[PDB]
Amino acid sequence: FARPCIPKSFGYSSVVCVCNATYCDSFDPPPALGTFSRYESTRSGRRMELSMGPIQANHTGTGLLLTLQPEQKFQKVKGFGGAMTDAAALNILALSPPAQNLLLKSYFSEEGIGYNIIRVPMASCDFSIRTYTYADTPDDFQLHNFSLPEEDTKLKIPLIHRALQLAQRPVSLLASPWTSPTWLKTNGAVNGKGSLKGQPGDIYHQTWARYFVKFLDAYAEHKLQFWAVTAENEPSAGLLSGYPFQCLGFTPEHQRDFIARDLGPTLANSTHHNVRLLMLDDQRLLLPHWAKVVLTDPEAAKYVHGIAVHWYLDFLAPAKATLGETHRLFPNTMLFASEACVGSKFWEQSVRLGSWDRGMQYSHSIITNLLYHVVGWTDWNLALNPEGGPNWVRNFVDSPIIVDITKDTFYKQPMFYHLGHFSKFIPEGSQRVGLVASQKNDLDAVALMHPDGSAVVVVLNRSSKDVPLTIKDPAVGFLETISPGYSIHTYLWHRQ
Ligand SMILES: *[C@@H]1O[C@H](CO)[C@@H](O[C@@H]2O[C@H](CO)[C@@H](O[C@@H]3O[C@H](CO)[C@@H](O)[C@H](O)[C@@H]3O)[C@H](O)[C@H]2NC(C)=O)[C@H](O[C@@H]2O[C@@H](C)[C@@H](O)[C@@H](O)[C@@H]2O)[C@H]1NC(C)=O
Ligand SMILES: CCCCCCCC/N=C1/SC[C@@H]2[C@@H](O)[C@H](O)[C@@H](O)[C@H](O)N12
Ligand SMILES: [K+]
Repeated sequence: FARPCIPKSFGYSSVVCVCNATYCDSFDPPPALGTFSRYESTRSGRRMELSMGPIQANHTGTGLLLTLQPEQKFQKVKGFGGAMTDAAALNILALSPPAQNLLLKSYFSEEGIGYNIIRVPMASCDFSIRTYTYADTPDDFQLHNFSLPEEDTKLKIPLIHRALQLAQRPVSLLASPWTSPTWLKTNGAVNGKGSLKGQPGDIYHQTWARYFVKFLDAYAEHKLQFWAVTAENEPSAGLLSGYPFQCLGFTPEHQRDFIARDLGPTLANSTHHNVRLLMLDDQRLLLPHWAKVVLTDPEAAKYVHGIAVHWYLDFLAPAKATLGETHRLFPNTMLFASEACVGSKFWEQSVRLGSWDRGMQYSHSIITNLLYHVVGWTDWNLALNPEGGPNWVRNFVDSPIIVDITKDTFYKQPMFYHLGHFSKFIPEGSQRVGLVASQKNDLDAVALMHPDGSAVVVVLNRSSKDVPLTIKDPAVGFLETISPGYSIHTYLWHRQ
């Protein structure tokens, strides 16, 4: 059953949708040839609302025309999701159980927005309320005392199981570490400037690499398998003197030799050889330099399935020079966006309930990434409190869902819908295809083909001006529509 959004304003540019123990917005059950479906969200308050129109055989005029080039084939989509941090888990479980179910449904269900990716930190990050690794007992090179604590066994793992039961789509898990045990590090601390002791290939590096296998073991004992792991979350962090929360620094040469000598072989000789390894997990300005240092060494290249990027310094990194150039040089190594949130700059408010601007940053990043070959996009924390935490160093940020414990209430923000416009309608295996514009325009738009050959187009209007437009699909026809200011649309049609 479709239930509209209950809107509530907090004085920002748009509303949130209010959900509680007994009510949350949702969709009806799921067109017909020669018609299209349109989903629309607007700053004014529409939330993924469904309409239909006809596909017309002819068209005339000089308005903006967008033309699919379905024979121009690019990358296949892996998918979309968010991260189950310690904070996300504590926030979700702070709700009554029926409200928890509706929050999980909103993300993971086909009646929600159909996430198919969850990122899971290996032990503690800044979005944790205590500092721990899985092997804190000093000098345990054999990892006999490797253990998952309750943050995993009572919080994260049972929530991930419930997300899997809700999903119809297969859901892929991605793991990333922030720090190693402090006794493997040069500075003997979870934060600050410091890297693994010694050099790739030695006892410290072989132990760190075994720690990934032990992690995959412990999770598999709890019946969870991984699609992929990253070699390190933001390895450049640990090069930065005073870095305030968990990290572990690698130069690109250091990452190359660690993956070639320790991490690659250790994974390939385990029962977990099918888990993919992703490198970088860092700002895209490190591209294409890091891809060059690592992937021109055939011993590291043979283990690296892809490159993960974070969005935070995007303003210093035009997409063509980083993503584009990387795909040109290394087209067989997939690009994947592994982490993004807004609110993290020192001078921004962490949480702005109902910010349409923040919603637009999500979809503009997602469309730009798809336009430059990226196969998937993962948000950061799945839910936060109204402060943007908790977070042991107060590195508060915003989230698509904000949980208010004392009201047994949660708020879906514009970000939630800007993401849904893609995750709901672009299943795994969808393939990005060509789309060209007849004149300069202010729209961001991308076109993909579903596995069954039907079409999906996302149109984001970041300007205040209504742009009437047409979408041309060769040998099915023409969709006449309009892209209102501050809107996002998703169009779907069978080519059948
Ligand atoms: C969880 O959230 C849901 C949906 O928002 C709450 O349900 C609803 O409560 C509204 C206000 O309390 C209801 O509204 C009114 O009706 C009359 C006219 O018929 C108006 O004059 C009036 O000003 C309101 O608009 C609304 O009908 C109802 N919405 C739906 C679709 O169910 C729910 O609230 C709780 O249960 C309901 C049935 C009432 O008894 C409420 O008092 C009560 O808060 C929310 N649950 C909680 C704990 O807040
Ligand atoms: C010194 C350069 C500072 C620019 C911002 C650094 C990039 C990270 N910003 C944020 S904002 C919030 C997230 C962190 O919570 C996450 O742990 C990190 O992976 C990531 O650092 N992050
Ligand atoms: K902030």
